[PDB]
Amino acid sequence: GSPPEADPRLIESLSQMLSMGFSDEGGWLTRLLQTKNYDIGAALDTIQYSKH
Repeated sequence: GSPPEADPRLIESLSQMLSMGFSDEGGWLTRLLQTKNYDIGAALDTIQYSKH
């Protein structure tokens, strides 16, 4: 399926989480994504925007 090696999700949702200029404020990304259908939409809110 979708392996952590540049897969749609990781190349779409993860990459953007990386190449955007941010990452994981700890070690939740690996989780957030998953719990967010591999989405940055909410991934960001936690990386540096959890107050909007």
